[PDB]
Formats: sequence, C-alpha cells, structure tokens
Amino acid sequence: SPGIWQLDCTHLEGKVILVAVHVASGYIEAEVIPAETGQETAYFLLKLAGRWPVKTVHTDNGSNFTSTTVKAACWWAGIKQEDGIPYNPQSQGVIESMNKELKKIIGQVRDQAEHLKTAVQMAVFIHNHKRKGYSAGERIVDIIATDIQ
Amino acid sequence: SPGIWQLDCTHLEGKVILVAVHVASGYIEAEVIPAETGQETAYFLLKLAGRWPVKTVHTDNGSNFTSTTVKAACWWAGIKQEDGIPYNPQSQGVIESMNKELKKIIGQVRDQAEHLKTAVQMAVFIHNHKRKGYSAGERIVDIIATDIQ
Ligand SMILES: O=C1C(=O)N(Cc2ccc3c(c2C(=O)O)OCCO3)c2ccc(Br)cc21
Ligand SMILES: O=C1C(=O)N(Cc2ccc3c(c2C(=O)O)OCCO3)c2ccc(Br)cc21
Ligand SMILES: O=C1C(=O)N(Cc2ccc3c(c2C(=O)O)OCCO3)c2ccc(Br)cc21
Ligand SMILES: O=C1C(=O)N(Cc2ccc3c(c2C(=O)O)OCCO3)c2ccc(Br)cc21
Repeated sequence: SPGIWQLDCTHLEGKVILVAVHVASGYIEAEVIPAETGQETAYFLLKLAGRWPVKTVHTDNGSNFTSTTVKAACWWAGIKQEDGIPYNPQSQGVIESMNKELKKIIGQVRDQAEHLKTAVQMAVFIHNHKRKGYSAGERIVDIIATDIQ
Repeated sequence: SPGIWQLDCTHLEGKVILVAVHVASGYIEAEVIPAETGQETAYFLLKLAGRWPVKTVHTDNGSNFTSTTVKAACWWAGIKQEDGIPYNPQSQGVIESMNKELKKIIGQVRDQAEHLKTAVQMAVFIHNHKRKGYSAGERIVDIIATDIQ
C-alpha cells in the first residue's frame, strides 16, 4: 500500500487535468495537458516515479492501460500497471468527490493566476497542505518512512 | 535543514535545465525550459512547494533573487527566499559536480528518448534511486519524517 497510486483524469476549461493520487494518504500530483494521450500519460508517470517510490499504478481507463507508450514507461520505471476497476464500488465516488474538491479549489484561486496550469498547481499545494490532525503531505512521508524502517 | 532547497540552472542542447536540490539529502526535481525567466522559476517553485515542505530556497542567481514574480510565488507558497552565495566555498564545486553528473546520466539515457525533457526525467529518476546504502529519495523521506515527529 505505500507504493500504490491511482491515475485520474478530469476536464476543465476545455483542457485536461491529469492527477495521480497516493491512495493511502490522499496526497496528489497533477498537470494540465491539452488532451490525455498515451505519450502524455507515460511522461507524467515517469515524472511521478522519479519523485516517489511508485510500485503500482491503477490506470484511469483502458486506453492508457493498453497504450504501448504507457506500458514502455511503466517497464522503464519499474511500475506494475494495473486496471483501475473499482472492485470496491466506493472508488467511483471517492474519485468523483476528489475531482469536485479540486475544481472547487481551482475556482477559489482561479482569479490569482492567468494560466489554468498555475491555478492547478496552487490547488495541488492547498490540497496537500490541508489539515484533516495531519495533512496529506505529512501522511505520505510518514507512510513511506515507516515502510523504509 | 529538512526544509532547505537550492536552485541550480544548467544548459544543454541550447535549452535550460532547472534543478531544485534538497540540500540535506541530494534528492532533486528538474525541468527543461526554453530559458530561465522569473515566470518559469516562479512556476517551478510553486510546483516544488506543493509536493515537498519547502521552507527556504537558496536562489541560483540575482535575477531570480530580484524577480518580482519569483518573490510573489515565494510569498504565496510560504517560502523564505535567500541568496545562494557559497559562503561555504565547497558549494560552487558541489553544484558543478552535480551538473556534471546529471549531464553524464542524461548522456547515458539520451538515445532512449526523442525529447530532452524525457531524458532529463529519466536522469532525475536514476539520480534519486541510486544507492550510495540509502538513496536520495530514501534520505529525503527519512529526514522529513524525523522532522514531523
Ligand atoms: O476529497 C478528496 C479525496 O477524497 N481525496 C482522495 C483520497 C483518497 C484516499 C484517501 C484520502 C483521500 C483524501 O481525502 O484526499 O484521504 C485519506 C487517505 O485515503 C482527495 C484528493 C485530492 C483532492 Br483536491 C480532494 C480529495
Ligand atoms: O498568480 C500567479 C501568476 O500570475 N503566475 C505567474 C505569471 C506571471 C505573469 C503571467 C502569467 C503568469 C501565470 O499565470 O502563469 O500568465 C501569463 C501572463 O503573465 C504565478 C507563478 C507562481 C505563482 Br504562486 C503564482 C503565479
Ligand atoms: O553528485 C551530486 C551531488 O553532489 N548531489 C547534490 C548533493 C548535495 C548535497 C548532498 C548530497 C548531494 C548529492 O550527492 O546528491 O548528497 C548527500 C546530501 O548532501 C547531486 C544531486 C544530483 C545529481 Br544528478 C548529482 C549530484
Ligand atoms: O523513451 C521514451 C520516449 O521515447 N517517450 C515517449 C515518447 C513517445 C513518442 C515520441 C516521443 C516521446 C518522448 O521522447 O517524449 O517524442 C516525440 C516523438 O514521439 C517516453 C515517455 C516515458 C518514458 Br520512461 C520513456 C519514454
């Protein structure tokens, strides 16, 4: 569980926000892309796995699960690519709720920046620092550190 | 010192590689940009501070130290902006040594990817996972987790 992440793709302002969620902590990383392609997904996963110990990725849809570039990047980075099928049905809803919450945050900061990509990174910042009392950033670090010991 | 980072800018293939090093661990994040402007630097710092608890950054030169956009981002993200003058002279050399090693890694993977930005991210991955036996990615997580408790 410390190495498990879920991909999520959501849409805003005619663009795509790609999100990776660290399932046990709720910590996220995100980027704005013009469209979700295998190549963009593969590059996002290489960035993520260079930053955190990514063991398994639950992919967000079958096109990315199938994509040969995604599979090349998972092989390169040592990642086990799995489906993201919500076998525990509370999954569809957790992700939907996360997308809702992110977009709400983006709307709270949207006026402070011109580019959507800046507002998305502000929202990443606010989500990961929010006290829930630990934050997601604190949880992911404690989870992986406990794992290291 | 768990919250201290150093920015570093280096050049390759007529492009700029912007690097943030977590001083205590050697862990890095990096990006390729066409040129090192305040706006790119500010955006890079926002991304970094949304992913790790960045308390202080030693900026890589006086133009970023001065940049009003950089200072706006440091204010937004709660980051103390400092100079990066090597008062400990071994700093000039440690950074030079890092740039040399990164470029070496890049040259080792350069042929596996078409875009420079992909090879840079492969090199981030190899650097942060290399055991020297803890890796930089392991050190940074242990350092911050110790700090959390
Ligand atoms: O509200 C949520 C949520 O459900 N999460 C996902 C999530 C998944 C698993 C978890 C989570 C979260 C989370 O609440 O962030 O928290 C405790 C650990 O288990 C979010 C992630 C980003 C953003 Br913006 C909002 C949210
Ligand atoms: O709000 C902004 C912002 O406007 N940018 C920088 C910026 C400066 C000038 C611009 C910008 C942006 C931007 O939104 O990226 O959009 C193009 C027009 O001119 C930020 C970078 C980091 C952080 Br925190 C906040 C911001
Ligand atoms: O060779 C180095 C180095 O000196 N570091 C920077 C650094 C700074 C401070 C440290 C470092 C390192 C490090 O070796 O990464 O190691 C232990 C903690 O103290 C590098 C970072 C990335 C890459 Br690619 C190469 C290197
Ligand atoms: O080696 C590549 C690669 O070529 N890319 C993907 C890629 C696919 C097709 C392309 C690419 C790239 C790329 O280098 O980004 O360049 C444009 C030409 O067509 C990678 C993404 C993640 C990871 Br790991 C490795 C790679």
